[PDB]
Amino acid sequence: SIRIFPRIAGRSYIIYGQTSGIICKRMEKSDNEFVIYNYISEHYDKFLKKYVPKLYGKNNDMLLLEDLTYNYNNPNVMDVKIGARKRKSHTSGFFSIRGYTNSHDYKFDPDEYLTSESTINHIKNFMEAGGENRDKTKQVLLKWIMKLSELANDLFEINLKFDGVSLIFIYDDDCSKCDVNVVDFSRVKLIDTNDQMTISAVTNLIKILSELADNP
Ligand SMILES: O=P(O)(O)O[C@H]1[C@H](OP(=O)(O)O)[C@@H](OP(=O)(O)O)[C@H](O)[C@@H](O)[C@@H]1OP(=O)(O)O
Ligand SMILES: Nc1ncnc2c1ncn2[C@@H]1O[C@H](COP(=O)(O)OP(=O)(O)O)[C@@H](O)[C@H]1O
Ligand SMILES: [Mg+2]
Ligand SMILES: [Mg+2]
Repeated sequence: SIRIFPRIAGRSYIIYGQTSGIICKRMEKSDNEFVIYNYISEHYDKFLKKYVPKLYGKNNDMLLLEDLTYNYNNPNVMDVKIGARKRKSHTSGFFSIRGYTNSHDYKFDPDEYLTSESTINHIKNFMEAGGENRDKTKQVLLKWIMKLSELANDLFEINLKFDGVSLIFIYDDDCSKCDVNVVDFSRVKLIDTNDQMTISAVTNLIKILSELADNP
């Protein structure tokens, strides 16, 4: 009666909660992810409310988090790592696509270093389940750009190093609903300045999505 959550990337044990709208993520290595949710909650509460799934509680080593997929009939999900990797450089220069819904169909490989063209093509791949209605897909891109724009603006005033953090892009097959949020705070660190490397990941994504929203 344990139901494994269909992650798109990561190595962490994630299960469905025993009740609706909750997933349980195991803190495998340390409780640093909980320490960081609590720090952001006390120092950057606005950031937490706008950009981050709700943390409802802790049970031993499990975080009870808002299921970002819960309100969707046919969610498509993409995990894009915008914070630094442990040692390796990013597969797309400023960020790494770690996975998306149906990526096996397009021979996506998270180990593969990509050109600009292949990066753009993988984001186009992720958008294909959104069907042939250009106005509807454009509105999904424009809503993502609206929220990433405000995130990149707000990041200038946040003194955290967002190591390992991902953007979770979600849209419904019908293109009636979409969202992007920040997840995975296990390696976030306190620092004296803002994280310019993470801000460049977001502004590069805003550039790519803008080209897609505008193409003829
Ligand atoms: O740092 P990166 O991008 O190398 O990602 C590495 C992850 O670190 P983070 O998710 O914190 O960045 C590791 O997670 P944690 O020990 O933190 O669970 C994960 O287990 C590795 O498989 C992954 O290596 P890769 O995907 O490159 O084979
Ligand atoms: N709150 C959430 N709601 C829905 N899916 C989530 C949520 N948090 C994580 N995920 C899913 O789990 C995957 C891994 O999440 P993440 O927190 O990055 O774990 P890890 O620390 O193991 O990398 C994401 O790619 C996404 O598919
Ligand atoms: Mg992660
Ligand atoms: Mg992690």
